[PDB]
Amino acid sequence: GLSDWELAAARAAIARGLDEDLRYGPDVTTLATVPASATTTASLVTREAGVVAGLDVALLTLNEVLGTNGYRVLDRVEDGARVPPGEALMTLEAQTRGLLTAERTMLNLVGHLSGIATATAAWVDAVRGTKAKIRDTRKTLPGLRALQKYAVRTGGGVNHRLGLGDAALIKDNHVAAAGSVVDALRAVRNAAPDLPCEVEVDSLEQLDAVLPEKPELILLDNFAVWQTQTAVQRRDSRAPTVMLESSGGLSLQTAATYAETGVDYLAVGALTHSVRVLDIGLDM
Amino acid sequence: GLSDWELAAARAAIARGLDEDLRYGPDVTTLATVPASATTTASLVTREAGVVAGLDVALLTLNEVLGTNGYRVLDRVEDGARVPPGEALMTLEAQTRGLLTAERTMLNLVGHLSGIATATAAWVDAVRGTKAKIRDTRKTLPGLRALQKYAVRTGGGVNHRLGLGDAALIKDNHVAAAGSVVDALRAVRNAAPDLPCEVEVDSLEQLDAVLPEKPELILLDNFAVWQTQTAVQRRDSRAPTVMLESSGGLSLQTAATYAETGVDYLAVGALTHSVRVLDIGLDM
Ligand SMILES: O=C(O)c1cccnc1C(=O)O
Ligand SMILES: O=C(O)c1cccnc1C(=O)O
Repeated sequence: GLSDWELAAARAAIARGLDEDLRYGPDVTTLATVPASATTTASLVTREAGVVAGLDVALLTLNEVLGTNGYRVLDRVEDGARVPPGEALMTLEAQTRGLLTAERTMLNLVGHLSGIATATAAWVDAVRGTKAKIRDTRKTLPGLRALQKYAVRTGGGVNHRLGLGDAALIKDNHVAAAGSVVDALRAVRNAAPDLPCEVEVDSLEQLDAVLPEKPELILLDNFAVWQTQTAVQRRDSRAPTVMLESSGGLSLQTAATYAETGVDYLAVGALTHSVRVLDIGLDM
Repeated sequence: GLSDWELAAARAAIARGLDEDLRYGPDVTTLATVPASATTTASLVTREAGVVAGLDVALLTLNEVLGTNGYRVLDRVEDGARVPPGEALMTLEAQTRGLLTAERTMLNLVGHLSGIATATAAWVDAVRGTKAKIRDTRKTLPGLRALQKYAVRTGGGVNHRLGLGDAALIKDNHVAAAGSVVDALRAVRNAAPDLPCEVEVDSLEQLDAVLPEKPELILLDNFAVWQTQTAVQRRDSRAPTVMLESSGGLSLQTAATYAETGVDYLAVGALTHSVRVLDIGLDM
């Protein structure tokens, strides 16, 4: 479910969402059309198929708008559930005004997160029968990292680092600064020897240069499938304990091809940047 | 450029972005590889074509990380510029450590906002030769509405309402609550007779019923092209002053056909939910 940190990230997001909606005044239109005493049974229903994620975030939105004792959940599906088109994700009974005010914020969050989990489950199916795991990146939206990371996990992927001090990842700009891949690698080993280290290589030459150093992980940056295969062959013979992760020109159509080379992971930025919403509506 | 509200939204976003990155500890890898005294000229360069938006947000991230006197902008492109693949959006000279730490948050913001401006510009080209304007919706991400709304405007779109009290919009759930389309419309007229009112109809029957009431705008919910043409013909004959807006089963491939019917606007939720990042890198 949501973690302590994820829950707090969630409340903060629902709080910013509601404030964007209410900043210009109250919900004049629902105030004018529905009485305070109104109550309904409404359903979060999908207009399309996908994997559901972020259903608790819906409940948190209601808590914020209606208060915990302001609604009742008659039925609900579990996050991670693969779902067909007119499926009712959650049925609840609540004061109508509260629902109509919470609606857009609530729908926007779960449609976004379900979008993420739906995509990641696609990648996960793509590399099935391979040892490869799908991983995310730090290409997340400011303020939503904890929720986006949660959604990929829900769709079956595995999280990469959550931030900069979380783990080390020597990139092209460090190698440049350090003047060398090995230089950079050594430098970070000396500075934070307790920290996981990933080194990013963009060529087979660099790959040969760092394999002996035995870093935890090497990220193959934009390798062609034939280069990824060579990379795997070199690693298997020289440093069996080093893990390989592809990142770069990955597409869902090519994902199995790369996976088949034997790499350990596929790092997919699109899982978090470039997400397509799962279309969900609130039906009363 | 950015307004006071967009500026504050931007600062709030960059602040959330950086905290996500630094929450676990400092940037160990750049601290270990690049000296405090280091300085470079770096460029924000696109890996693909599109429309640029959010460059100011890049400068704001540096202000936050390097301080105003921590960097120098040698060159920059203007927001709204149509840009080719290897184009340099902005070239600057700054302390290297500051750049590497600001990088991901900076790239994530401008890449997102450029993806939005890029897409809205495609719709705008699509309905070119028509009087139709591309508008957005409230289907925005929590905490990013002001920026996303700014971006569609940059791409050539026009913003719809910013929140719930901004303007009235009678939706299906209000119609259900009010029992009738006409009931609902009347109710809001009585309650906020000064505020802008848009009424959403999902049938020509409903359309016929509200046309006489003369609302400011009528949102045609999921009308087929032929129904949109009829709607425009009836509006032109019965209530010339009523403005029509298509929202629903709109696709970039169908955009011009709908625009040609004569509607005044096309409300596109995809512009802000479902956005694909404009790929941009920081080259040193
Ligand atoms: O920083 C990361 O963890 C990361 C890991 C794999 C691929 N990309 C990234 C990135 O955001 O640049
Ligand atoms: O509420 C709005 O502003 C709105 C306006 C046009 C289309 N959709 C919406 C929506 O978010 O439901």
